[PDB]
Amino acid sequence: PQDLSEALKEATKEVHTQAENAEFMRNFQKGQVTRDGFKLVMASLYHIYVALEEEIERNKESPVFAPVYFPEELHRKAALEQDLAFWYGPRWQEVIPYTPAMQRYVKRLHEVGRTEPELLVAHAYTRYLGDLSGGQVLKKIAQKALDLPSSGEGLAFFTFPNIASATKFKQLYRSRMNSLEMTPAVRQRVIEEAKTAFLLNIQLFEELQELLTH
Ligand SMILES: C=CC1=C(C)/C(=C/c2[nH]c(/C=C3N=C(/C=C4\NC(=O)C(C)=C4C=C)C(C)=C\3CCC(=O)O)c(CCC(=O)O)c2C)NC1=O
Repeated sequence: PQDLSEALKEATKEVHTQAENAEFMRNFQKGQVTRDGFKLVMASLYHIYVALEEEIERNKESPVFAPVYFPEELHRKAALEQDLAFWYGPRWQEVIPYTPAMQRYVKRLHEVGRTEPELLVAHAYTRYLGDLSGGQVLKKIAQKALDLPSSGEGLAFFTFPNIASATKFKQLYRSRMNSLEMTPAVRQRVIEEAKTAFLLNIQLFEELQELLTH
């Protein structure tokens, strides 16, 4: 559907729904999340965002990504470092898990950023705007399900400090993404990569649930 954002929304409708219906995610949404479950999602995000930001930095000047380069408004690496220090302690870096599901997500991010940068937009869009859009709801759900201590740390990931209005930001981001010049072949691959992004998350949810039970 003409605008890239709309074509993405239509093509990923099924996989997006499946991501929401995935047991671990479905449960998180229903308020059924444990401290162990929550810590794993946080470790996962840390790995994903380290990888994504590394590739964004490498391709920030390229006309195939520049329009969507918003370093100050969206970077999450530092927020996640801050959160992990609280969830895993001062030695979090050497104690956080790094499972195969997380590894294959990181792997794809690096493949894209290194050889197919024109597809990096698909991951940035789905990861950043998805996290930005549902951050406030999952934050609250976690607050009452986790029963955190009043130490003012651990949930910075859910707050984008340099974005005053999420609604106006997403509008600017969408406009910038729709502004990208793409040949027919390029576009179809970006759409396919968007599906890939949702599928990597769905596989991650499956593994996290598996680790919790077993
Ligand atoms: C390409 C990126 C991408 C996909 C496919 C993803 C899907 C996705 N992320 C979600 C939220 C979420 N799911 C968890 C986390 C998990 N969720 C993850 O995508 C990852 C990688 C973890 C880590 C194990 C958290 C913390 C949120 C809220 C994200 C936020 O608002 O900061 C849910 C519901 C969000 C809502 O009520 O708030 C879905 C279906 N979101 C996206 O941004």
